[PDB]
Order: sequence, then structure tokens, then C-alpha cells
Amino acid sequence: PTALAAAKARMRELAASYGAGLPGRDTHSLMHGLDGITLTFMPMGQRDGAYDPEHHVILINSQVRPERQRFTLAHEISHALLLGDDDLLSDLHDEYEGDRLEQVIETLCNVGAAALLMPAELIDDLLTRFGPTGRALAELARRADVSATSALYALAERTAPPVIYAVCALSRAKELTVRASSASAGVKYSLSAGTPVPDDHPAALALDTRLPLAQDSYVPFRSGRRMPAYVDAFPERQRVLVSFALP
Ligand SMILES: [Cl-]
Ligand SMILES: [Zn+2]
Ligand SMILES: [Zn+2]
Repeated sequence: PTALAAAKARMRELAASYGAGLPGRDTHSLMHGLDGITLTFMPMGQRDGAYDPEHHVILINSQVRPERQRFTLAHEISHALLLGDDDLLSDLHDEYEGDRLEQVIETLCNVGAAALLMPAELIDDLLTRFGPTGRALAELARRADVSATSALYALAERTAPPVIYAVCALSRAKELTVRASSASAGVKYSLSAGTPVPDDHPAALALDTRLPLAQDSYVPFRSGRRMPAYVDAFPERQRVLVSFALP
């Protein structure tokens, strides 16, 4: 493991610790875990949040939607722990400099955000009950209380057997488009955003019929090739969360 992989590993260990000692990862319990810090909600123009370690206070744009609010929180807690760990903080300072480290730390805040909001356990608990499916994703996203995109990467990172996740939305069965996408450990096939969803494809039917599905099908590679694999489409508020277990 290289520095960026060692740092991320560390940051996960950290989120893991802080979080571990929480009665859940709900926004309110994330707050209680704050070892005496002023958490203030207020309008921050076009800025989701900030963390002020001199005045020991996290600020979270109140304007924004609960989704990003909860995340911007998880994100700024993570930032606080990084500054807490003098090693991860130090090792970092001797490997990156200037904006280069700045980018690295806002990256490690996101790695940690996810570790906080989406416990390894939960992913596996769901990956066990529901397997690697478009519903394992629908459940983790609704259950950790984060976005399909936020839960798209977390779930694909615990999935062993080659699989390809993707969260979908309409163009306007009806015709939909790939928005986010995630490859399991094994997979090297890539399903990028903008890729469209044929009307005959299970997933379309799924979101159209506002009804879950699951059947052998194919990965509708934007390019043109229809690669077969077991799809599980889970529709909901106009998003079709879907899995593509490449055989
Ligand atoms: Cl930030
Ligand atoms: Zn920050
Ligand atoms: Zn940040």
C-alpha cells in the first residue's frame, strides 16, 4: 500500500473509531460524539460547510439540502480527526505540499465521510441479506441515509464477485440514462455516465412499472456492446438502482 492508500486506510480506521462509539450514525448522534465543539448551522453562500480548529467550531450551510448537510457534517468531523492524528497529519505533510496536500486532505475527508455514514458492518449485513444487487444499494442508501452515488461507491468496495453498480434516472418503458457507476473488485469493464438505457432493458421496465425486478440481462455499454450479466433493478423515487453481476 502506497501513501494515498495508507492514509485512506488510516482515515477509515479513524472514522471507524470515532463512529464505533456512537449510538448510530444519524446526524444527531454524530453531533453528540463531538468532544466539545460548536456545531453551527447557518447560510454560507455557496459553501456546504467549514471547520475552524482555532475557534473549535464546525459550520454547516443550512441553505443546502439535508443530504449534503449530513455529508458535509460527516466530512468535517473527518477533517477534525485528521488534524487530531499527528502521524496521518505529519506523514501527509512529508509526501505532499501546498494545494497538493490540500487536495489530498479534502479527499481523505470524503473517504472518512463514507466510513462514518456507511459502517463496513451495515454494508455487509445488507450485502449478506440481499447480496450484491440493485436493492442492496437501495437499502444501504436509504438506511445509511446518504445518496445513491454516495452509497454506490461504498457498496462496490465491499463487493467481491465481479459486479457493476449504477444509479439511474430518466431522459425525460421510458428512456433513462446512467448517472453514477461502480465496479466491484474484479471488474475492469466501465459503465460511464451519459450512457443511455434501452426501453426494453429490465431496469427501464422496473422504474416504469414502479416495481422491482431481477433477471439475466446485459450491461448496456454506451459504446454499443450488450454484455450479459444478472441484473437486479430496484426502482423508487424515479431512480432505478441496479446491479450488473458480470459472470
Ligand atoms: Cl470543505
Ligand atoms: Zn474542512
Ligand atoms: Zn473539506
